[PDB]
Amino acid sequence: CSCSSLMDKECVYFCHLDIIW
Amino acid sequence: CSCSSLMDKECVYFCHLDIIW
Repeated sequence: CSCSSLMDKECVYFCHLDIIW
Repeated sequence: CSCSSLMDKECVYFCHLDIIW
């Protein structure tokens, strides 16, 4: 995923899925 | 977690973690 600088209004529903969970 | 009716502005950073991942 690309990220919204330190999780914010747009980073996980996406990211803390396959990186680490 | 409690949820924001079908994921929205508030349901995963939290939920698609320990339920299913």
